[PDB]
Amino acid sequence: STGSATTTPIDSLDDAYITPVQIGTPAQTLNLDFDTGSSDLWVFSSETTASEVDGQTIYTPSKSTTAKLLSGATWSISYGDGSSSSGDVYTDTVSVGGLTVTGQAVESAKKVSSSFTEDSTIDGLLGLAFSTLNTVSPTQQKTFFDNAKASLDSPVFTADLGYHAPGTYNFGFIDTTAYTGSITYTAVSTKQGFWEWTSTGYAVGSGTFKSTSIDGIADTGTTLLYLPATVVSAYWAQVSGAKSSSSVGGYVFPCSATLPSFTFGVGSARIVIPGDYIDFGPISTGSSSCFGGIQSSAGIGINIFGDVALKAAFVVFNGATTPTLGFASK
Repeated sequence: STGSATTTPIDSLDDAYITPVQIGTPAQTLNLDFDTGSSDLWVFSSETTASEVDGQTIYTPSKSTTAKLLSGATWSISYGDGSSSSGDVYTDTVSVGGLTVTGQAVESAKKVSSSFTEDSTIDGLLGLAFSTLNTVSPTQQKTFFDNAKASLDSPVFTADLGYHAPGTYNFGFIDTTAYTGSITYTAVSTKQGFWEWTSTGYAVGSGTFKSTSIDGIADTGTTLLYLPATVVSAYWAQVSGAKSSSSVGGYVFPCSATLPSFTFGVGSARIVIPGDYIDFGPISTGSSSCFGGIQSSAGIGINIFGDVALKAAFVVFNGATTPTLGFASK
């Protein structure tokens, strides 16, 4: 089997991408944030505290003839940005782009943190990291990809995120028309539960490539590119007037600037992020200070190849017995 679904930016900045997902019988379609940095499929629901729902579409398990309470199971998650959610668990039929999993754990939110409530466009998350990170207790549950893997034509999914435009998530096949050149594959460590890999270095604009190992994670659920402070300083030094602002929370730059590209290495291959992809717009409406899309990871504990980096590539998440990642230009 295969599946193919379009993923759409939630706003004009590509802050996140939503993909429609059919849950239950008859189908209830919710727009979920596919997140290769986490491993829970959780949704706003008829069980979510009413004051914490503000425009999201909800899953109502009582209206699904295939829903079954997973007795005794609870979940609770906290994300790198400080947001969180928790609740109970149903199993139900879940389909993405024509690919159907029966008995998928659908984690129904009883509580969500304010950042979720305040974003009416995201109805939940669909985690695509390794199932060892799934938070369901006392019986950990499998991700949608883990449940589908054995049925897929090939045990892979691909992320093809658009710049200011829709893109595609495919399951079970590699669309050879979706990229240019070849796909360069690179080793993955699953020891932390992430799609963790080592970039071979970077360049700023037309500058020389610096060969240096940068361990980080491929994370579709993170908006920006978070890298070591040395690398980030080297980038923003090429933008007149750019500076790190403690009060804003990162590097800002004059909105009148033209940003240089940023290149990252994948083995001997190179992925070029155009400068425009690094512009996240005014820090507040009407400001001439703009927020940068490359930020320091120093306060995180891990480097994160988020959407800013991934949208410059066609990315293969290869879930074979020994997982690997592939990157191609497009």
